[PDB]
Amino acid sequence: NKFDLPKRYQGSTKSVWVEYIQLAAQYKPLNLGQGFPDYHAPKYALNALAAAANSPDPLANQYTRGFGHPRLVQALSKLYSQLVDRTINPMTEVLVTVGAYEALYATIQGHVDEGDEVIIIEPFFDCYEPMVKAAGGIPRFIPLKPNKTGGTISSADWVLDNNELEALFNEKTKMIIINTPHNPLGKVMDRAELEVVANLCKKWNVLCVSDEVYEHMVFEPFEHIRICTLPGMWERTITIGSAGKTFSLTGWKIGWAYGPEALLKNLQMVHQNCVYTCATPIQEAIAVGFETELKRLKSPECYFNSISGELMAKRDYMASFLAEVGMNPTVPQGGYFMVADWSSLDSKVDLTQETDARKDYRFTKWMTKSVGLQGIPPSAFYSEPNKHLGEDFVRYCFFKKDENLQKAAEILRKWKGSS
Amino acid sequence: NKFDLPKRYQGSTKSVWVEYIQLAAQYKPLNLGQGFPDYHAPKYALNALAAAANSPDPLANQYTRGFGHPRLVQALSKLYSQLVDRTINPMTEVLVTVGAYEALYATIQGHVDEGDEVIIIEPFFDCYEPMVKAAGGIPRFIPLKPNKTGGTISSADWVLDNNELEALFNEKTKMIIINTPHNPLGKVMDRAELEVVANLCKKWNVLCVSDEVYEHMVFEPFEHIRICTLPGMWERTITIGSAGKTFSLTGWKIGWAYGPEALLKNLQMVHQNCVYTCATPIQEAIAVGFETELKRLKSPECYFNSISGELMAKRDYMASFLAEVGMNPTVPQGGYFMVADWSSLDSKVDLTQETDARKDYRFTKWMTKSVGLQGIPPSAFYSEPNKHLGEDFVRYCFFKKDENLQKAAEILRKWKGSS
Ligand SMILES: Cc1ncc(COP(=O)(O)O)c(CN[C@@H](CS)C(=O)O)c1O
Repeated sequence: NKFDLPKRYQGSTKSVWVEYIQLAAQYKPLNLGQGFPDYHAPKYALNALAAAANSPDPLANQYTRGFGHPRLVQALSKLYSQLVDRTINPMTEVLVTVGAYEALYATIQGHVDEGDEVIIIEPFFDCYEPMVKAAGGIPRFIPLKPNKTGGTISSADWVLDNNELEALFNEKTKMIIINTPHNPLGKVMDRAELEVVANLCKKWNVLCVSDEVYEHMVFEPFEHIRICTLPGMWERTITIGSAGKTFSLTGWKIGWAYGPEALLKNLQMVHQNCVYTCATPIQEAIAVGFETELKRLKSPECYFNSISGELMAKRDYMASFLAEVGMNPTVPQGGYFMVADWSSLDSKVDLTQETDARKDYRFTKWMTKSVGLQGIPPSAFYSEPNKHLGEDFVRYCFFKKDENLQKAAEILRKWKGSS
Repeated sequence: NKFDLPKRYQGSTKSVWVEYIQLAAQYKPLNLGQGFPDYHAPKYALNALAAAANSPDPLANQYTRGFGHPRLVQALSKLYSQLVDRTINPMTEVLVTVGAYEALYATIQGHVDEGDEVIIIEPFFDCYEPMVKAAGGIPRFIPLKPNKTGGTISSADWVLDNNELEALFNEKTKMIIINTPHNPLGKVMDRAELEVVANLCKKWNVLCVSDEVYEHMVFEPFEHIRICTLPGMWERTITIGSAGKTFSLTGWKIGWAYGPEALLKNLQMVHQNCVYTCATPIQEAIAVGFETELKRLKSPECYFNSISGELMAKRDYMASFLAEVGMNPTVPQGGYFMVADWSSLDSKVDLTQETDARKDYRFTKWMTKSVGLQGIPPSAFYSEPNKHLGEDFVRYCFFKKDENLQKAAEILRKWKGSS
């Protein structure tokens, strides 16, 4: 008891991640659970890391500026200044962090004090709730729910109850966390939903935290819209991005938070006495990535532009083979995850020997063991009392080699064909 | 007022690093301030990061294991198992972190709760105090004090009051943090000194956090001795290392904590909801760097063995010109920093145009701007009540090319002028 966790980690769980990493190592299924590319990222980013390691400058591999590598943050402000259509100060309005993860951490620790209520949308990215709780905050959850059922559906169909949302704000609301494009639904919030959240933030003096890591992977004909761009919102928005999702190099763990300096000062105090600085040769390589892209921004071969169409064909392909097998897929407006409703297969599969509390866990582990195809359970992304809303579903990642996609389609075809 | 620093970050100011790194960026001095080499680190490690970037393995640049890169944790287990003369589980008893900075953070946040007292030896590495306060703990300081006044002196002369150490230990004491080799002094703790701490931790059931980043930098004839290897000490010690210091790649920001699984589980939990995981290619490169050195642990060519000999000459050179000039240098037993009392020279400097409240701050600023040589003020390593003890000193880094140690002697020699 003496050396037990401090109180502020009451509800403290292992991530669903570990146990599925262990299951995939044991049975070696066709793995649709990892939210990263089967195959290699754009070379030029990669080449830049090799160049920074090989650099003739002795300081390329020594400590860099704590709030962001200079060359890094100059490029960030260039890219974002054009997209948010104001000039972002690279030195005071941009903070570089150990992924979008540590950006989320600096923000939540910097702006959530004991008892502040933070509004979270379900299904949530996994870190959201434990970070709120560790900061002494109180989570307030509200789920996105399909406004239809059967085949045949879009991530725009998953919506909040507007009245519910409204009643969740009061003079105790410190913060709201919105994630768009949404993990794992793929829902890209349209102007009116953003407008809804914006109008509630202004009323209630709430800080909006905008997790825009999949900013660049919105599918035609949908469009990504930043909430820090809406009226009066700049002053009350921290927007978060990630190099790992921007350049498909998730093992690089560099991200950023941008916003007014008044909001960012809070992150800085947390950051300097948490990690202090980030890796120089990686930030250097990302700065050269951004510089390569900044030269050809309007151009189709810009990775920010190209990546949508690269994914879309796999998006469409997966939605097809999952519908073929008897699921109803939610077609994502953006990103690379797909949520599919498998419940009409529940009479065709034997979950008897599966011991998890939740049926999506049973189903997704049975599928690994029985036919060698791994997905992830969406109920791991809900607050205990709402877990029932994710049990009919499964999460698959389609950022995969065309041949591995085709193998998943026939593992499923041949499972159905007999049964 | 809504968006003020939360209570636990109340009275938070920018660190000396955010301030002096920005100072160094401004006036372009000879930088003997923050610790890093101004010349290349081992070529085998730099080559290993280039290879990891260029790897045909498409997992090389994607997420790795959250508690540490499998290949890395194994190498760290192989080495420290030899060094602690026991079998360290790479899986449960090692955590890779973002520098020793996060290893200290995940330790403090994982083991300090509201009202828990922590013993911090002055002058302390400046992160320790604000981290205990962010975790809700009460720091209790004790100064090390030189026992002779000429000269020149050794860092072994800087000693603790044994009665006044004992006094600090009570039922509320959760944690004591020792740093050996010591920053800023270079003090390596002998067996009596570590036994003195060890016995008191065993008597009051306290947790010893051993920050040993400079473990490979002990000069002859002194020796690095690990506190966890003392009797009954393993079950109550977390030992921290850093690849920035082991390999002289400070811009890599990779460190570790090893200790019993019971005490490490707390850390894993903090790491998990902070950054989640660390850079894959960097950890891969550090793993190969250990695999190289493991093959030759007793070779003069081994960097763990070569680096002392390399720094000792630089340390003797620096101690020589600092003394020569009028300063009273403390000659360090390990590491690459040197404290010198510069107060014999306050008639020979003009601090009247510096804004800082502490004299060593004014001193080190004036030197940077006026003569082009940067050091670091030691009062930044003292608790407020005892900052008067660091005012007369200056900390330099002798981890440089001879030509820049000469450039620095030449700056002091001419600045010594005739007045
Ligand atoms: C005693 C001690 N403990 C932990 C660290 C941090 O290591 P990282 O791996 O870089 O995070 C350092 C790094 N020293 C720099 C501060 S940035 C200096 O004082 O010159 C240290 O001296």
